[PDB]
Parts: sequence; C-alpha cells; structure tokens
Amino acid sequence: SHSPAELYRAWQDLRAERPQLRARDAAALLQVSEGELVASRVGIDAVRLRPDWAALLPALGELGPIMALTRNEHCVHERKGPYREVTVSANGQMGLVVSPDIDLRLFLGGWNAVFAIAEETARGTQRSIQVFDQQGVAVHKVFLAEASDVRAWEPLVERLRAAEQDAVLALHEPRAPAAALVDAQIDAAALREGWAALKDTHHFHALLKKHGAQRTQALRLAGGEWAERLDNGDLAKLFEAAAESGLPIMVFVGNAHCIQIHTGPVCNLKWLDDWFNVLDPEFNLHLKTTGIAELWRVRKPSTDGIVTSWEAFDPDGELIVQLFGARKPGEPERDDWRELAESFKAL
Repeated sequence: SHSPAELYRAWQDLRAERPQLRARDAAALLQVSEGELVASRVGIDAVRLRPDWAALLPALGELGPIMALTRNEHCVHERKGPYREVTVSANGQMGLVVSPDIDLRLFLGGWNAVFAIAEETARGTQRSIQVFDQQGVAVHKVFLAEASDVRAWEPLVERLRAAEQDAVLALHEPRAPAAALVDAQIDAAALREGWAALKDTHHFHALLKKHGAQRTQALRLAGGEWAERLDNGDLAKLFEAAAESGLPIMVFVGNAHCIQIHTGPVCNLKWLDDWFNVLDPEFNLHLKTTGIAELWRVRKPSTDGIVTSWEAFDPDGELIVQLFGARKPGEPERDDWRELAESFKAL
C-alpha cells in the first residue's frame, strides 16, 4: 500500500503540481486521512506528542496569542487570542476554553493523536499543534502567529513528546450509525411537549435522544412556532445586516469533537465566488455557501427565556454553523438580535 516515506513523497509531488491544495484535500486524493498524512511528516518537520490533554491544553497558554482553527467540511472558524482559560473535567473527557476571544467546547473522548509541526517557509518557520480523531479527521489546530511566544515552543514540545515517534497512525472504523427513523415513527406531540418544557438549551441534545429524532427531523416536526425553514441565501444577508448595525452576535462552528465560538460584532464581509467570508482583525470565517442544504430559524424556551438561533445544515443533516445573539448565561437574549433573526421571512 503506502509506507509513510512513500506517502510524504506522494504528497510533496502533489503540492508541487497543485499548491492551492490544502492537506485535507491532498489526503483525500491520496486515499488517506489527514492525520495519516501528518503522521508521514514525523522525523521530517513534525513531532508526535502524547495525547495528554490535561497537560497539553493548559500548556498552550504559555504560547501567548495564537490562532485557533476549527472547521467542518463547509465552514472554517479562525479566532485569535491567548489559549486560556482552560479547564478539563475530572474524568478527562470534556474540556473548556473560556475567554472573550478563544472560546471552545472540547469533547476529548474522540481526540486520538496530536502533532507539533514546525514547517519551513521561504526564510521562515510556521509552528502549529494539530489534533486528529479516531478516523484521522482534523479536530482542532492551533497556529503560532506574530505575537506568539516562540520561547515556549521547544520546551513545550520536549515536555509532551511521545516516546514512540511511530510515525504511522492507529485508527478505528466508525461506530454503528443508528438507522434513522422516518418522521412518522417519531412521537411528534411528545417531542413538542418536551420542546415546550425545555429549561436549559444545553438540555436539547437529550431531548432529541429521548425521542429518537435527528436534529433536522426534530425541527421539521416541532412546528412553525419553534422552527421554520429559511431561504439558504438569508444567512449571508443576516451577516450583512449585523455588520451594518454592529450588533454583537455569537457564531458557533464545530465538528463532532470540538466547537469554536466567536462572540462580538462582525465588520468586514466579502464574497468570493461561493465563499462567504468574515475578514476581521481577530476573527476570520470562511463559509462554502453551496454546502448549505437547509437553513432554520429555531426558538427554544429556557430558564432565561426564549432563545432564538439560526442553524445551517449540510445534506447529511450535520450542523455547519449556528448564530445566536450575544448574551451572558442567566441573561435574556437582546431585543436587537431577536428582531434581526425574526426579520427574514420563513419559507
């Protein structure tokens, strides 16, 4: 099949031929995961680190301001700031990074392997920490930038360096995807009853599971007072409306293992072909809009009152991006967000 040497050389040949090709896409062309592709760099310009998240994550704090990158297939979220304040749960399975800038929810159980990369650029070095999941798909990346404290880099790598620089990566076949039930098999009245009774928006996943519903399926069955379809193009328009007023918003972008959040206004917006982009000094968002299959306005009750969000999904029903109004927990959402989010007409 492939040795890692062969894979690295195949990869570099592709890059010579097509430098627009990002690692994620190169891996797919080479019939491997991005994680395997990165593992082929070990001994060249990468070092394998121990998957010791409770040691690694707080240590990223020593690097000073960084850029954190979390993405899914259709949307990329890049946020600048220091990697703090980190907390990791007692059982090691949940991590949080809480601050005005870097704002993360980390689901550590699926985090498999991590590499420190120090890549040579034309008279330069780009340093990053890159995490991959049990299928080798990227989870989360942290890039050093101009303001980073490079002095902390070598000691961090030394501290966390794995004993076995293999390099080959160990992966697992995904868990059974439960067959989805058809809408008619869901108890719509009970789901609607529980939806109306929601007390905490964090309790929403449990509600879906209680009734065996997929997320878009629940939205279809919830009724218009709770959830309505929107024209897919309205998402970009809401961003444009939000930039005009300077309204603070929250932008959530995640995958199965990591969710990254921006809180604040958005300012500089740009279309380039089907890419819709936020291009602000501390936050970049890159959204491949043709990847949006469905867009929903969603209303959920809670102890703090109704919370209104917009939720965009791909055609596999997975979330691309979610928008909320800025609010501190315990607060109601702001009227200006609620108006904006309601201002677009349902399908």
